[PDB]
Amino acid sequence: VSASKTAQQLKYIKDSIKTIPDYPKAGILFRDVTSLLENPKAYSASIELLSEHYSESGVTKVVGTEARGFLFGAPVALALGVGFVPVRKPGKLPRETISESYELEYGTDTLEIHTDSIQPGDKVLVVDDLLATGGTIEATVKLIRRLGGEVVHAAFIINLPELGGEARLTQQGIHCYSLVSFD
Amino acid sequence: VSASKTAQQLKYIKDSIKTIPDYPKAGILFRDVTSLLENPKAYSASIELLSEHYSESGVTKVVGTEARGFLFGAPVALALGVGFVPVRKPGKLPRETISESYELEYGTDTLEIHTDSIQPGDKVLVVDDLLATGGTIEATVKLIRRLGGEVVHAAFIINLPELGGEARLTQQGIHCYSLVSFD
Ligand code: NA
Ligand code: NA
Repeated sequence: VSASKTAQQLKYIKDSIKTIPDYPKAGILFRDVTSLLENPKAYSASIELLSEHYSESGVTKVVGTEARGFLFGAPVALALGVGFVPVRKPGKLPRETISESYELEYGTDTLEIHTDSIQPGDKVLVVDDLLATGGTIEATVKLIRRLGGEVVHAAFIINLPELGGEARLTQQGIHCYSLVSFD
Repeated sequence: VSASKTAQQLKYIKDSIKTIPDYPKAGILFRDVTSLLENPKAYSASIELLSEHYSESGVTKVVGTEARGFLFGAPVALALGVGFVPVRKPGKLPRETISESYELEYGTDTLEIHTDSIQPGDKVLVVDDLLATGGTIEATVKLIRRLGGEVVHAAFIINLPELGGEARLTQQGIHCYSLVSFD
């Protein structure tokens, strides 16, 4: 596709995301991916661009974190013809799990994954809506690699590179692909 | 499709869901839809059967509740070519919302929806993974109807009719379609 037509599609996706001022607090801008979800053309385009980007990568599994990550991961898995494996806050997955901690602003939290859902060999794509500090993604990577899965790719709708996520993931050997970014 | 072949596909979907004994507590059986998600054939079939069921219904919007509902709702929206509108626990949606309470075992909780995402005219399908007591779905319906959307359909992967969900939704004029059910 011509750079003209690719730019028009990427712009249509970016213009579909709303910017909310002073949310969650004063002096913070919040990029709301829900306006993208309600526009079938923008939502379907975002899934196409993500899935196509990895169509030759030999991905065997897609992992997305709860909750907004499920919105992009699971359609990407469907588009690639591969299973989808959720990573969840603790006590939600019923079968045997492993766990990893991560930092929040005011405390720590954990993510879990089903131990039976990743096995040695698997080539795992991580998908999430937004890359900010990268802490949940760094935890997820650890989870996947502990179960013997290989992960070198993470994909997002939005990157906020100033929050350091992309730079942190790079340190773990993760290449990040984001449809759009903001300052 | 022949009743033979339809039964084989529906069986393949049902056999993909695992039954976990004594979860979340003793003497309760938990039906785990994550084993279905990791099987691309079963996951893709479940989306096809849900989307096809409504292909003539004039649906203009799909609503799913956080979090496992996003797993089925959002691919159904994509398959139908319509927007997806999340219903979330409180303080997660950034734009103007309305709210509805529902009962849990030990307390009350609320769900929210973006007021701008449903407008008069809209014909709304609700999708969720599992129909149990139906309290979250009954709240969601109220939300949609308050914004002027019409909702007469809710779709699920799993129905547990003994917990009363299906019977409660019926009282609100909701027809429920579930791929599988358990006792
Ligand atoms: Na494993
Ligand atoms: Na409205």
